[PDB]
Amino acid sequence: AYDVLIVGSGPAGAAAAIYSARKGIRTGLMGERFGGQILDTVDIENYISVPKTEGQKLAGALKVHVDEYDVDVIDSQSASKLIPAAVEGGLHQIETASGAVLKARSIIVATGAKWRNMNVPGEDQYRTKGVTYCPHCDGPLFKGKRVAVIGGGNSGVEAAIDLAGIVEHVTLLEFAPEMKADQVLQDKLRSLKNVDIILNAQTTEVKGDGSKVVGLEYRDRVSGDIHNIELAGIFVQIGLLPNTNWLEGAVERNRMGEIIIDAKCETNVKGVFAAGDCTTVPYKQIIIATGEGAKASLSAFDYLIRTKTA
Ligand SMILES: Cc1cc2nc3c(=O)[nH]c(=O)nc-3n(C[C@H](O)[C@H](O)[C@H](O)COP(=O)(O)OP(=O)(O)OC[C@H]3O[C@@H](n4cnc5c(N)ncnc54)[C@H](O)[C@@H]3O)c2cc1C
Repeated sequence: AYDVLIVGSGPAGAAAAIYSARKGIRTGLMGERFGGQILDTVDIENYISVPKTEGQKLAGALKVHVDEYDVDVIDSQSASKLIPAAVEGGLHQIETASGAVLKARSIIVATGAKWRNMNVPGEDQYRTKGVTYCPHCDGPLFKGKRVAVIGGGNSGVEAAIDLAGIVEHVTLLEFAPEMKADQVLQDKLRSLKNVDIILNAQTTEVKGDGSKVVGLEYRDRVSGDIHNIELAGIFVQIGLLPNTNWLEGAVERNRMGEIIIDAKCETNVKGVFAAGDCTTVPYKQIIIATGEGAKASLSAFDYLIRTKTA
């Protein structure tokens, strides 16, 4: 029985583990792959105080930092169910897909999320070489270049507006006959001179020169006609899917599947906290996730000292 069991080992979970183990408590960190989303990216220029680093290096540094403390790091395990303590102060349980069950006085869920993919040939090949899922992260890299934003929800429309102020031209492709973003965002986007919006648009292929992106092919869903666009960057903003369906019925979630948390990262279940992209935190970034993990760790500690075991 851990004093705290952190589920997910991306930036948020790692931060939580460091904060928890620093208090000398029995700390477990169970995740599918240490490092989380940062493992698939290269250049990171917004991890505050570090002008430039990369995913591999950063995940490595996160592991070293976690290993400076007494943390039981469990890797390649997926939480499949949360069994809330039946009685106040009782142990919470995390079951795994592999068939194990772990017990803990407090839980910190930090399972992150998955950005939906275009699922087209060329997408994988060009990830980090023009295909990007983060406007906040890579916007600064496209000055003077043409780019596309895939997705017409708030995230995509905001991203297109954001990029339009930095890049040469932006083309937003919306799968549906209409964008779902708030009207104010739609009006703002449509008012920009260096932006063109394509509705009923389904991307079909990412084209590159063997090294980086050079274009995008898509299909018009109404006519079925195929079209091409020249560009250097493709920002995929279809949607974010929090890794939280396994918690269905155990902890409240908002309409987007994000775990509902208050400022202290507390869920509706006492002793169960959550941090990072899997929560209702409004923005999804490494530095934001790390700060949240620290908060959740501190709240879990406060919970432990305020509640009597069993
Ligand atoms: C390609 C890419 C590039 C990015 N570049 C930047 C950047 O430059 N700067 C920036 O600030 N942000 C960037 N981000 C976003 C940033 O990586 C995330 O906001 C950050 O990693 C979120 O941290 P997290 O811990 O909340 O979750 P995540 O990193 O997602 O990690 C959650 C971890 O939990 C695991 N997990 C999931 N389900 C379970 C389960 N049931 N049981 C156990 N473990 C589970 C996940 O597989 C993962 O390893 C990028 C994201 C992507 C996808």
